[PDB]
Amino acid sequence: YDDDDDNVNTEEVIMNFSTPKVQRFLMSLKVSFADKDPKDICCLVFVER
RNA sequence: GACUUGGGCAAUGUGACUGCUGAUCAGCAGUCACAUUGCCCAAGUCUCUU
Repeated sequence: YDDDDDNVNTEEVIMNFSTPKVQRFLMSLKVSFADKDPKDICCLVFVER
């Protein structure tokens, strides 16, 4: 209820309802693919389960 | 003991694709008969001609 912009709400909860692992993961995403060519980027995410 | 991956054996189905039969419909072709009025040649009968 501090902010009502659903974009800002989603970003805030993704930033603060999440472990530092996911925070750093998404930060690597944003610093890697901020505004690059969508055709240029082609990446894999490997997880356990 | 969780976690992950892969494979195999099952059954219960679905989605379609062709093959055959029948029916329906659209789509083309080859004809044939035959009234009507015309045209050009062949041979006939007759007026006239003679």
